[PDB]
Amino acid sequence: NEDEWLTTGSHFGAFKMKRKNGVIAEVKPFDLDKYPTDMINGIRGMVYNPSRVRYPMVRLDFLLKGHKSNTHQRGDFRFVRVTWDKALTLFKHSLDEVQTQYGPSGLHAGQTGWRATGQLHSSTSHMQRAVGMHGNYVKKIGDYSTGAGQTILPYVLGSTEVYAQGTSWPLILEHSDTIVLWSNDPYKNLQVGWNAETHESFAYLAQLKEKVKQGKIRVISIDPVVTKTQAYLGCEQLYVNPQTDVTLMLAIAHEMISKKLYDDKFIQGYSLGFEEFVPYVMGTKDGVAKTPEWAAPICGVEAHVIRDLAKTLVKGRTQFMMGWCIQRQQHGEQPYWMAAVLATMIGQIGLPGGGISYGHHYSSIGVPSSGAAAPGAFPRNLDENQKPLFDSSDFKGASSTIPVARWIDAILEPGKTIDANGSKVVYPDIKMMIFSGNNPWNHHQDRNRMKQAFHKLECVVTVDVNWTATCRFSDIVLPACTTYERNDIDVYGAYANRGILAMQKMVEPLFDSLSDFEIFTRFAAVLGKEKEYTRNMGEMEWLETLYNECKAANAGKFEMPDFATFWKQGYVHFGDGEVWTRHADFRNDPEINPLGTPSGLIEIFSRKIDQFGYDDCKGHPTWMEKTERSHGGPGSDKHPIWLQSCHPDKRLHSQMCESREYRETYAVNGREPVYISPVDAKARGIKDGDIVRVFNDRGQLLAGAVVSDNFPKGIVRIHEGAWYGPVGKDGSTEGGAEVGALCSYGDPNTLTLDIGTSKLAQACSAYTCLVEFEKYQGKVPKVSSFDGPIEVEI
Ligand SMILES: Nc1nc2c(c(=O)[nH]1)N[C@H]1[C@@H](S)[C@@H](S)[C@@H](COP(=O)(O)OP(=O)(O)OC[C@H]3O[C@@H](n4cnc5c(=O)[nH]c(N)nc54)[C@H](O)[C@@H]3O)O[C@H]1N2
Ligand SMILES: Nc1nc2c(c(=O)[nH]1)N[C@H]1[C@@H](S)[C@@H](S)[C@@H](COP(=O)(O)OP(=O)(O)OC[C@H]3O[C@@H](n4cnc5c(=O)[nH]c(N)nc54)[C@H](O)[C@@H]3O)O[C@H]1N2
Repeated sequence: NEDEWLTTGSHFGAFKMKRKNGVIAEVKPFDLDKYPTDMINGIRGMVYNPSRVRYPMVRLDFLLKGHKSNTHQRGDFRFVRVTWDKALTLFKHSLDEVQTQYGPSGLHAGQTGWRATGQLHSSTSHMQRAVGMHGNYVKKIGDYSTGAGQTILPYVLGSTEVYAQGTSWPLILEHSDTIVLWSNDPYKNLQVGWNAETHESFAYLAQLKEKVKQGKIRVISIDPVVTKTQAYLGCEQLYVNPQTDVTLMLAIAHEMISKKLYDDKFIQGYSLGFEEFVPYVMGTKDGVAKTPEWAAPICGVEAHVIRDLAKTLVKGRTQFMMGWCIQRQQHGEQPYWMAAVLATMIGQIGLPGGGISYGHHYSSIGVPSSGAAAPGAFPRNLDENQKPLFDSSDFKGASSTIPVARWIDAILEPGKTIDANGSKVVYPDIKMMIFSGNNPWNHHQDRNRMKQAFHKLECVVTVDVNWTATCRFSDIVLPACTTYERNDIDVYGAYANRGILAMQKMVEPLFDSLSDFEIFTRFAAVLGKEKEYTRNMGEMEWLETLYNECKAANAGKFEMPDFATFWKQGYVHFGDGEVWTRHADFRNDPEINPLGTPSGLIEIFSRKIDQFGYDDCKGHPTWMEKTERSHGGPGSDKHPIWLQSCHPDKRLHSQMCESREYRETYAVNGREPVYISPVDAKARGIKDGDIVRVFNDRGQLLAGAVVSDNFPKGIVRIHEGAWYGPVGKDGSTEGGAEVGALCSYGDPNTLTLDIGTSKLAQACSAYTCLVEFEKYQGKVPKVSSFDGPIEVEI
């Protein structure tokens, strides 16, 4: 059937779609988008796939025995189907039992993640609002991306920096001589955004490729691996041993002292503490000068190459662009801190195309905003007019808010006391947990340790669109529909604010699935508080209310038509903006425009932190050895290979791994691909296409061989997001519940360690990992990850 195209959008971009034979016929890019992503070929598979959640289900023994069931069985995949009313009655009864027997400290419902775009249907917000109307629970602070970075920068530059707007791309293209990409791959990571992604940044990357060819701009990539960006631009690379970056920075600062290359004016007028740091680099107290000769065998860079780099950074106007990966390792606050110190010693902060950036690889930061106000959202909290059924604040002496990544450690040892960014934290006694809009069995580390911690839980509830590993390890499960099976509203470009889009319903929700609004409105009915929850409005009434409010705010500078007209058009345009320079104000007059630090200047040495007395984070940057390190680091005698689980090029974390046809374009021999170097492959007799087994003293998995020159000796890669699918010793689905079971597909976190960054931020350290690998020789199993549950009938 040939009809008019409809409008919509997602984290991958804005689209245009047409329907035929009652199904979505085809996807086309939105007109204004000139650089779409290849992942546009996987969209249709996300809605029509084999891992779809058909109806509500409850785990066998839990259905039969309630909170007194055999928890050792989680993971075997056997479930029983039930009606919506029965499933909701059970859910509520469980919340009753826990508030009564234990109280608020025994429930954890605050985990967040990459939920789909949409101002009205946002899943995590609907769950928390309804559950709150029942009773309180435990919350968290932080995230898995910039955990350490966001905790340290406020002390140095006076802000988190990572999520702020930066210097405009044009100003950079016209003034920068050298652009340093340190642990940064923007060509690959710019394909997605927080809101509908405009992809504007790709036009500027194209202009950059020109400058590189003409020989007008020099780009240097400091990375242990050859990146996608380096290949696209045709620029150079500087190898560095993984995790040894800090020794290089210290050596560079040593050259600048000896041969007077640092800007003395900027230091004296814009910072504090330089004179307290010098002694360390110079070795006047500890006994060792941090010279290039010293750093060389550690970082893997020759003394003369280090001196050459130093002269280059002061030769012209230099612009630093740091990624996020480097701070996701043990002591991750150090490289971020020491970087800011180098930028200060150079003294080009505040100039167009000079200084340092921590985010030009995220949601098109660098393209100027229109200046318009964006639309509001559905509330995730109770309204001033209401109260919950219970409402107790007794946490039995424990903390009501914990560091995001310490949640497993708390289930394992309640009542323990930990240090945390200048305060004390006490772990609560958790018995029940709720998940919506996130996938814990993908994002956390150490699968086999997580299995032991789960044995101590009484109830686990999950709402998702597909049968993910998290659902596989739950007690009650509820089905939701995709954004293409409902109506919503969203802004175009998280930082651009180019306009406002319309997310129109394409087809009817499949099977027994429901929209997140519907799911929690029914729950509110059980509690007898339906109207209060919804504010007495439906889907379209809510959307119309949010548009009108946005139009009200923008009344002064932007014109907008009425809702009826807007919906028919499917889009409303805002405009372009003017260029801007990041730290120009503080530069012009630091007396008038100080920073948010305690003194108002840049702090190379902080009195505040030094006062804490922490052993693994002191008054100034230092080099400290890690627990597991390659190329001569501790532990490389038994497990020589470094494992990096860098973000995927053809997925958004775990989202899209379910798209059948599209996935089969990169899968190898049924498994997820492992990228291996020629030298290491030869030493083990491995060839392309062979099934490989990667392991260590904590876990084991299977994967497909891919030999590549982009990987140096001693390093392998397996992308984060590959679905966890364990099997027994006989290759069965059910045996997958066993502690120590082999993963038939290849999830990297099956081999990772659960450690805290340092006493300062207590964040994720996933990249500190050592392993070993061999050619798999045993009976080959079938993948259990994508085929859904075993249905048991009573
Ligand atoms: N080893 C290693 N570990 C890492 C990382 C690493 O570099 N290495 N990187 C990490 C970071 S940066 C982050 S962002 C993280 C990602 O996991 P996550 O947030 O759960 O998103 P996700 O994985 O995409 O899963 C989101 C789930 O949400 C569901 N969903 C999405 N939208 C909807 C919706 O509208 N309603 C409902 N009911 N659910 C919805 C998805 O189906 C998915 O299962 O994993 C970190 N961990
Ligand atoms: N296509 C796609 N886009 C996305 C995402 C996605 O899932 N898919 N997710 C997004 C979110 S969640 C966030 S957190 C972000 C990821 O940033 P980042 O960790 O820096 O990318 P990274 O790729 O994990 O790492 C970048 C580089 O860091 C190098 N590296 C890693 N460790 C070190 C080290 O110690 N020393 C040095 N010098 N460099 C190191 C890596 O080689 C990689 O090139 O990317 C978003 N964009």
